[PDB]
Amino acid sequence: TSIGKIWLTVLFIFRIMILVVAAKEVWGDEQADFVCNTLQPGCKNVCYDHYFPISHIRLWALQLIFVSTPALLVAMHVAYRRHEEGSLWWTYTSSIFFRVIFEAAFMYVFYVMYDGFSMQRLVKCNAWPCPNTVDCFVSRPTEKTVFTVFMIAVSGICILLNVTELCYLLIRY
Amino acid sequence: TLQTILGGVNKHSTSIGKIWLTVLFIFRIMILVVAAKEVWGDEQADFVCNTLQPGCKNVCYDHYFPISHIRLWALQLIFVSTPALLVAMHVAYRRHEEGSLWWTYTSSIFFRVIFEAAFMYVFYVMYDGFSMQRLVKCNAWPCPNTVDCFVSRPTEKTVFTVFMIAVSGICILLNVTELCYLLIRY
Repeated sequence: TSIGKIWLTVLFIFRIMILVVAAKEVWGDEQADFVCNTLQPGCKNVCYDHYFPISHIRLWALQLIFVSTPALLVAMHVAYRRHEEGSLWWTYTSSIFFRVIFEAAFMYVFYVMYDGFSMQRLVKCNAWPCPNTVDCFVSRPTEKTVFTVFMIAVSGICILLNVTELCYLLIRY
Repeated sequence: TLQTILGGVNKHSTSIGKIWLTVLFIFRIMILVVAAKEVWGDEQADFVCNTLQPGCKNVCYDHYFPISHIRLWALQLIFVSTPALLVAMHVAYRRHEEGSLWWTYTSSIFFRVIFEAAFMYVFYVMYDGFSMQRLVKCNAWPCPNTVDCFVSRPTEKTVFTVFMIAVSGICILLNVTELCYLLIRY
């Protein structure tokens, strides 16, 4: 279909380019420029690890890998089978079903792990060994927000494109 | 081996689009990667503020550079290049299988004008002109009353800012003339 042939794969390269040429160096000094107002040794390590259990760019790297395997699998699978309708139709509809699942799953993780799509300048931390409560300051909170909003919006569009192609087939029956 | 990638998009082009638009495109790409990248390398490492307050440097840098210049140019290049990529993908595949091509083409050059005009507008409003300053005064929390902070390489960043803006302004003028020739023919 026009949407599947063009728009899906165009937006996919769109996400890859944003990740590799632009975003990857916004997050370069994420822990080098974390600053905490304390004299306690080790407070910076625990407080950074508490508020960033996994970095944003590495979630996107994982997400891109997962949503590309169903495309990569269906190509290899048919090639081997043809080396030696319902089957091909079943594989196609299933493949676009998994892609919707993966995109939905990862957008969910972003929301609940990071409490929204906006990054704060100041984080308050009280995990051991830090004393009562310590102020720590994030590096480049505004730029990281801009790319987060960009990446989420593109993913949301990809979900909408997939469901239309899915609806396009079920009505065809 | 980007010759084969460009060669396909080199065709399916008009007189000045086949030559002038594309050469200016590699012109901007080369400057971004070859030269301008090593200028903005230490934008935060060499930001210096005259204070003893922890965390004042982070908020002051983030307040005056909400998004770096190079990553605005990186985004701008990606956006204006997609209409070319779509035209090559959409048309060639159907050519494998006048007005339709005319409608798609004149539409594509309409989006390229919009993106470049939009991004130039952002540069003006966000950074208040095209000249970067040596000194910035910052009073966001947690900084005490008002703090002096100093920018790294202000003069070299101004030169490349002017250079990229001027080239973008030319690309707009080339696109507008391309529109006129197609429009006058009707």
